[PDB]
Amino acid sequence: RDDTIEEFATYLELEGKSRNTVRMYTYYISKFFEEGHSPTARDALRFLAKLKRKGYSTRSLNLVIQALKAYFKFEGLDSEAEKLKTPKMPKTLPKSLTEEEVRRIINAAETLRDRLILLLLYGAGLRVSELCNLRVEDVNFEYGVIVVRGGKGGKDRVVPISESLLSEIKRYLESRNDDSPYLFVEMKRKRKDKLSPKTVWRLVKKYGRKAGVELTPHQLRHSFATHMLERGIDIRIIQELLGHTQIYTKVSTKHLKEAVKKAKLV
Amino acid sequence: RDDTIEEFATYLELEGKSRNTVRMYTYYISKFFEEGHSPTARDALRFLAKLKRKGYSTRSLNLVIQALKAYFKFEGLDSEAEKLKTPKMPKTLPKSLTEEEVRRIINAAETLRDRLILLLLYGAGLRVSELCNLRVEDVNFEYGVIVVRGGKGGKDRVVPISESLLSEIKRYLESRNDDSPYLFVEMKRKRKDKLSPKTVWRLVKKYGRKAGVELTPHQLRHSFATHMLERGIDIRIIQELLGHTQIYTKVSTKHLKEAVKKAKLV
Ligand SMILES: [Cl-]
Ligand SMILES: [Cl-]
Repeated sequence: RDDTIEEFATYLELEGKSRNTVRMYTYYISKFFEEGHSPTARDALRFLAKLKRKGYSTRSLNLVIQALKAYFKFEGLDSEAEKLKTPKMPKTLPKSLTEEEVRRIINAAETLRDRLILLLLYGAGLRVSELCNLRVEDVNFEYGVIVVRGGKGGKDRVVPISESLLSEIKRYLESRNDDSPYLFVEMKRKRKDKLSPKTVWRLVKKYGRKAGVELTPHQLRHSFATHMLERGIDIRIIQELLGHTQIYTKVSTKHLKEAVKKAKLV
Repeated sequence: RDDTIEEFATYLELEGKSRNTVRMYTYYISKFFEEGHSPTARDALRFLAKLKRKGYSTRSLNLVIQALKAYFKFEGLDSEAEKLKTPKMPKTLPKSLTEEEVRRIINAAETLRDRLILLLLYGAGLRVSELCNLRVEDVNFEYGVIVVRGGKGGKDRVVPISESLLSEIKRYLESRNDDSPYLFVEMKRKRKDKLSPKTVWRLVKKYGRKAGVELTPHQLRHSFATHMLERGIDIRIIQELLGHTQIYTKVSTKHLKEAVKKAKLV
């Protein structure tokens, strides 16, 4: 019942936690279960915002959050554990890009590899790391989708793509003399390892310049968002395709079909 | 050369970083490369402790650390990236346990599963999470070792074990009607999932009480350390076996043989 919390505290002592932090965590954890909250990511938040309205600092909230998170790891509930991430400060973004601009950026590609990167980042709206990490095995030709591996503690995801894109991928894969798992690779002294985010970033500004726009990888993911919506795709599916509980997969390949996104330039 | 850093900053803006934090990171990163330091975990530290001796706060150092770490992820150098962890505050531990005490704790086991847990935590000195996560595939009967999977960003490791221990494992595995990957499992409504750290902790106090000692999982890993050394095994190998650049594997199985650790009680 409570002897657990005594144990949780020494747990933290041994993980190198400061005896005052331990004091604090233990404090809030006890309080949490005193209310009657249950060991989930929902009751965490329904406990946290009560504090917020009661007037608690940001550093104070951040601490409570991380206290709960550490506890969940201890209970072993690692599902509920990563759900608790302190939502990032939302920035406003540059104006969304147009079809004309996207066309000019795509068409600026020196190589097919570069082209496929751009086309994926936008036609599939990938994050830079999803891209940097996407293993070629995840390009599923039978269903005509990319599977975007769920990251450190996220969820797997399935982005349908066109035959046109699936074609260029084949063409490009045929052309690959290496044993690297990854869809994209950069040449080094150590021939053929994985892309960094720096590299995607360098590469995106390159073509951004040639097509005459100050550009970033995100700008492509975001125009994906915008245009999917301009086309008349309900915001929820788009919010599905993008990641960030009615889901489907033959509807995704269907609605992404009607969008004709990538096709409307290649 | 430097246009990278401009890009690194917007990188952080988009990851939701505060424009002042970005100011700071960028500040220190520039400074780092101004010295002439090279993008590694070593020159990070040879840069950090210079600051420390120049008088920089803890929160100030922690910030610089995390600035570099974020940058490395961006360069894609994820090798050097996790090497930089701010070393945990070292606690002093309870007095090391004796052979007699270890025997009494082992022998207190209700079930074979419980016994094997205790015997591993001590005879193999595992961390609680290494234990909670060890997949049964990693029990290598041909070489007579456990392979301890390197964690989130650590390194794989190989702990030799006795035939006696390898025996009980077989016996116990024969007795397993489930399809869970893991060497140890706990019964729930959701029959046969993985152990939490709470569970190992509950279980260790149980047998700790029966044998009459206030005990923790770490106390077992630590007595492993002590006794390996009492026996005359050079501290470096022990420091190898434990994890936390001359390495070997037929020397580990050899020296761990001479220790007769587990044998000296079962
Ligand atoms: Cl279809
Ligand atoms: Cl041997």
